[PDB]
Amino acid sequence: SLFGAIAGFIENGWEGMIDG
Repeated sequence: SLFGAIAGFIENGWEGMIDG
């Protein structure tokens, strides 16, 4: 899903971007 394309990026790349 588009939500998948959102959240599934976050499910790795989130933690380098928390301070956003």
